[PDB]
Amino acid sequence: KPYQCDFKDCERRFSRSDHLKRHQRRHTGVKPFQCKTCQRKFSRSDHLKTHTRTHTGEKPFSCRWPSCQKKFARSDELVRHHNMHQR
DNA sequence: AGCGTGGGAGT
DNA sequence: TACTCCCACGC
Ligand SMILES: [Zn+2]
Ligand SMILES: [Zn+2]
Ligand SMILES: [Zn+2]
Repeated sequence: KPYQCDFKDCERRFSRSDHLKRHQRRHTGVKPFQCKTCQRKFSRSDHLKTHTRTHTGEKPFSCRWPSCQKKFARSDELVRHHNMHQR
């Protein structure tokens, strides 16, 4: 992992330069990505994308359990729900 | 429950 | 560099 973070007291290292640059927004507070509906800004474009569903109500992730109609905005919410049904 | 926001990864 | 994804932790 040659891409080391030189910020004060940070010991993180990464194998990819883009992982380091993304990480460094934690230290600087930079939030490049802005929601066009509510104007909130975010550190990461993928988190802007899932945030925008709070406004649209879209829930593309459907439970696969027979006779369950529950749906979710994000994949990990569905993971948690499937775990709940039986594990 | 719903969602902010990291790391690691694939493309 | 760009993008999103899964997985994860946390509140
Ligand atoms: Zn750092
Ligand atoms: Zn918004
Ligand atoms: Zn279900």
